[PDB]
Amino acid sequence: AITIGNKNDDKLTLWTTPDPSPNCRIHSDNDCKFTLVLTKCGSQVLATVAALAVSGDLSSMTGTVASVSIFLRFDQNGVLMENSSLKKHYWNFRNGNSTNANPYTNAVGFMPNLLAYPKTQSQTAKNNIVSQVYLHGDKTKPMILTITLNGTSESTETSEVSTYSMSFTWSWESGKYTTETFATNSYTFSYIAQE
Amino acid sequence: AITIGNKNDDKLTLWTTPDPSPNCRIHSDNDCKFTLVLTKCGSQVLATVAALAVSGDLSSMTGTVASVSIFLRFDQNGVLMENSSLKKHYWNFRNGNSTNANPYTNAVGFMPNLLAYPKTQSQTAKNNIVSQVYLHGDKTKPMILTITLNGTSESTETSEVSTYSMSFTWSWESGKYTTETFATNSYTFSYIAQE
Amino acid sequence: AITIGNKNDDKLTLWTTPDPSPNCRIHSDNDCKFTLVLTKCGSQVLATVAALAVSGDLSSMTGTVASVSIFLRFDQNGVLMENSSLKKHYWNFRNGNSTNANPYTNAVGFMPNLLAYPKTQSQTAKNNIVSQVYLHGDKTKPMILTITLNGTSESTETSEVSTYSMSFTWSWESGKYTTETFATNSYTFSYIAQE
Repeated sequence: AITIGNKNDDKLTLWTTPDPSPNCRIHSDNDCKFTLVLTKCGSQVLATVAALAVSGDLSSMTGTVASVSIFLRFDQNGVLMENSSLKKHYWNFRNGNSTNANPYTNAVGFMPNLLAYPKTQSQTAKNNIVSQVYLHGDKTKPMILTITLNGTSESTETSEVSTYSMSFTWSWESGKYTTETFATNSYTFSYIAQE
Repeated sequence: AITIGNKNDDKLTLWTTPDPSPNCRIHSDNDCKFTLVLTKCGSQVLATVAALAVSGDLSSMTGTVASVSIFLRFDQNGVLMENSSLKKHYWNFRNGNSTNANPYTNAVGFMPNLLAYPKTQSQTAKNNIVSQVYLHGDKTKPMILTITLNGTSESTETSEVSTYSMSFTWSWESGKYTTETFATNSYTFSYIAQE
Repeated sequence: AITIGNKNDDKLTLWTTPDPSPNCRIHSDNDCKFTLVLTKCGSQVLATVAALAVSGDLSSMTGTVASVSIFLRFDQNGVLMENSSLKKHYWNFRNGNSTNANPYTNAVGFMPNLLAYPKTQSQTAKNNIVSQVYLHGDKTKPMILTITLNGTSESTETSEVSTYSMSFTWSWESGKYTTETFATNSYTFSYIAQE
């Protein structure tokens, strides 16, 4: 027998699990299944992200703005902070198709590099990754995905100041898609790691 | 001397070779040179894909639908099945710029994760990766590339039921590009691996 | 304590540093901060690229063509040649957030595969990666990014004939963006490596 592709270092994956139960808030608690897989590839992190609403249509989860934003804040050790859209319970390194039972204490190797992507309140172009994507994979329902690395995705709130952060913001033309269910296609990106 | 980038584990690449001879069927046998390189990066597979028609223009390789679809079906061990667009001969792990002479018997580490991307006849958004691409790199000739992971790309045909699968479907506006030669730009994507 | 993502082989990264000082020429010396990080992932290189003008607006750095091109030429050992937009000083393998003090002498493992992407004066589709991107991440200011691998990005100039090469060309509608500052979002791509 010849087995190929049989090397997979569990500590080089940080993920929500590949098939998360409701684990994220867009507008209301647990109204979204947010899938995010981060794989460390030396000085870069290779990532795949997907989001699925589970509690209603877009009008029910948006205010007056035609956007959905999911933000992740991390402390100086790369640990997920409470002021994040994503719940911490099943955000950890890999164990099979789940997370390891012991929470990580340092994930700085997965954080966006602060020299490449500084903390700032300015919309520095390099801090963002911006692409046209499609709601439900439908060519007639375009959206813009803006990933922010550190920068404007950082929290500055008193007592909950993040060191690293990333946000995922899908935006579209005002007035459109109010009766649609929010569901994105899998999307690949990479970023420079802090270490 | 200082040599960098000099680590390349042959068993962590599964490919058509980087420069395949005609090895794929879109409409007729061997009418396409399909290049696909899968590199295992822990829990994700990093991939680059390109397609080139070698036997005629789009009108000669399409029916009444403005699309080209290339599908790969794999058994429970990740071995390529006969009901695939791609020929098996030169689909294997790497040996220089070619394939190793001994066919793999297990490539489950390169297969799309079934929990992330289930088998289904529904068009689940997460199972797909959808992007606007350009025929011949021409901005005036857009197409939509839809990559399907498991899901609707799976075969359910009696005696040829796949366990894993992926499809690549380029689609465009009906009536356009009939006299063009099908040739795509290299395209990068990643997906969550089964193990 | 449990530290994850703590493996990073310095020799598997070739970069401009994550936060380069002016190190590139678009129209005039050092008028651009060009960030490029290449990470070797077996038979593929995973890359992230960003560009920022530091000396003026687009009208000041373009002629009669609505494009910006940044080209990298490499010799047979993968060493950066003088006929490149990018300066050589801080183009090397990693040392922390900087480059190692000793210049590499061989980086063929990071070069675009010549069988996949041949040297040619024809615009072969597979040699290119072509995507719609946005100036300053603004949906109303689209551009086309065309990455060329070997192919038409190769230099053929007497005495400065490259073996490998890559170019990054952003193009847009003639007459637009003359008063804008050139600043791109981070962009991810991969390509097949020579070895």
